[PDB]
Amino acid sequence: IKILLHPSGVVERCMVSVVYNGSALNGIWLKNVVYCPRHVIGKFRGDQWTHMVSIADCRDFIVKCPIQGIQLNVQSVKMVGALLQLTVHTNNTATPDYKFERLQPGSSMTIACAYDGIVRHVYHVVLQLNNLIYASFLNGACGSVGYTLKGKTLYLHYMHHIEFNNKTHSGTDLEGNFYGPYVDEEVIQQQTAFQYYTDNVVAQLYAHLLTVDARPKWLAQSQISIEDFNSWAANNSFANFPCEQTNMSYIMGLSQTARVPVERILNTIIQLTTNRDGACIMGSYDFECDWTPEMVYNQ
Amino acid sequence: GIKILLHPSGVVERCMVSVVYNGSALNGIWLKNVVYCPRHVIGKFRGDQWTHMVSIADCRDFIVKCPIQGIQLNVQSVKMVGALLQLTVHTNNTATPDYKFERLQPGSSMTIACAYDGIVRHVYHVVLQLNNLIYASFLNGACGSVGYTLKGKTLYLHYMHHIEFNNKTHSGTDLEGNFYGPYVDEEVIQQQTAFQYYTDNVVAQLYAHLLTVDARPKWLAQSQISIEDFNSWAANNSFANFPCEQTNMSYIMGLSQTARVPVERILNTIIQLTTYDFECDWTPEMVYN
Ligand SMILES: *C(=N)[C@H](C[C@@H]1CCNC1=O)NC(=O)[C@@H]1[C@@H]2[C@H](CN1C(=O)[C@@H](NS(C)(=O)=O)C(C)(C)C)C2(C)C
Ligand SMILES: *C(=N)[C@H](C[C@@H]1CCNC1=O)NC(=O)[C@@H]1[C@@H]2[C@H](CN1C(=O)[C@@H](NS(C)(=O)=O)C(C)(C)C)C2(C)C
Repeated sequence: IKILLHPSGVVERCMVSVVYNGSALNGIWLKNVVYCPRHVIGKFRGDQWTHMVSIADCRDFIVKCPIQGIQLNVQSVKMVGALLQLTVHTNNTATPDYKFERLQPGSSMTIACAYDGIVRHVYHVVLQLNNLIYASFLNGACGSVGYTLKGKTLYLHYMHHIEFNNKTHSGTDLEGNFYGPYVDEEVIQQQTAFQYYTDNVVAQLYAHLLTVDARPKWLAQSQISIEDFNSWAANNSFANFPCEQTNMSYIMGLSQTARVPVERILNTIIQLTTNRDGACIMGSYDFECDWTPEMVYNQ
Repeated sequence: GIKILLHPSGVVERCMVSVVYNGSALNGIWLKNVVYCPRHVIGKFRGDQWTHMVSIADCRDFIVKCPIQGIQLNVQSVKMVGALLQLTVHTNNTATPDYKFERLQPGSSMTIACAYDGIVRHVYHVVLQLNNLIYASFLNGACGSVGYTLKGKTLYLHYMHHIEFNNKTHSGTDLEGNFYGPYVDEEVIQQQTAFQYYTDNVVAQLYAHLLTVDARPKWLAQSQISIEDFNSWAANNSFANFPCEQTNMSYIMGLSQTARVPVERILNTIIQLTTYDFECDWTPEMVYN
């Protein structure tokens, strides 16, 4: 039915603010380490970072965890990828069992968008095939993390770095490596041509059949084979179906509930490109990659 | 010296099993009570045919043997996960190590344990290319071979082999059942992602050359080029933006010091050299350590 976000409680208790000679962004504080974007110390390019971090004064890092009221102190500074690993005196007692998991495109995460070390908004996002997320950030939002939760463990996937004029956003995983070829420099950077995550677009139409209307007038009458669709997809900015073989279990499940084979869904996608004419599907006027098959099937 | 390093196959060898089904012979790996093998052992199917055709496959037809342990296994249930079959068998594998199913990012290296009839016959090294293919070596009956790495006591499975394409590229899934790239286990010609050089690895191999063979060869560029200037050239010349992996800069900057050649000269050498070639088989982590 709905777009589900993971509860932001564990992340709020670990957020901190990091300020360095005027530049201010967010960090996350797990055990005795604070992870924050490296450009808090300056807007350097290429291979300048190794030297500038090595001469960075640990005393110029003013770090405070506001929801815990305590102000931290940086003992050592280490660059790990495009992130800084500020080792601090105190161990965070709120640190959960966590894991640094890299996202593959087409997966979802909750964004805990923070300012001055406090979470202000949480929203849903899916890593696109251009390795960008379509999010919402203002100045000082860098260091905001994307995360998911399985049982007790906090699965951190993302830390925010860059906004690209088209309201796309880019960052690293928590290991410090970017998604895609983007880097933390204030320049125009070439972008991958947008391509739909077909598995998720299929999940959008199925979610519509399951909660809004089981027989919409735009639902195609005829089927198209997966193979015929994949031939059309290569010329129409749709990824090869299925993008992920594991999504087929969920997609076959949704077809059984909706009593609509995925061949009708794929053919509806082809027809919609020529005649959606403003149809609102699952509450959007777009093709949305926010609905993953797993979230639609499980809920 | 500096060599291409591979991981010992012994841990993989003791879990390899043969899987035969109605005259089709593949390999599989036996972890705990589950044998993981490619699903096309039951037949050549396309699209969404797989789910139904798997559900009608009688497990008595899955003849599974462990040749090194002398065991024959009896499959009890069959589950398709992604493009892989999960055959639950009665016996637990006493040789199951601590293992993890880790997905591989392009540019990384792994060791292939090339197997036939459930026996590892060859071991060799590959690097996942940016087109999401490995350039390996497989014959009929090698599907089920695994690519892996080791850290300590843990076996990190990354790859199970499925397909060979006309231009001697090979594609498969991870151990969770999802393919690398847009390729699928169907006997048709499939479009391939255009090739792109993993620049971090091309830089690692050139440094490896300056560290063992000829320090300062004559085809080294005399002048530096900017990282930023290289990346503008790279976008038009089939090289990935540098750095491919930000964590590789630690290794690469360390290589640049002992080689006493800045990375800006390596990059400008890469540009001048452009006249499977200039390979991406050396990762900076391997050369540096
Ligand atoms: C970190 N807090 C910000 C987040 C930005 C601010 C506006 N919306 C966001 O999401 N990141 C930056 O300020 C980042 C920093 C400097 C320039 N930069 C950008 O994202 C810029 N975009 S770009 C790469 O196209 O020039 C811009 C114009 C400030 C949004 C560096 C890359 C170091
Ligand atoms: C599994 N054991 C094989 C490995 C192959 C055999 C030759 N070298 C290899 O790496 N895989 C297959 O036989 C695989 C199976 C059938 C067709 N197929 C292929 O790899 C074929 N290539 S393709 C997709 O381009 O037609 C070929 C011609 C046999 C090499 C299916 C995809 C189900």
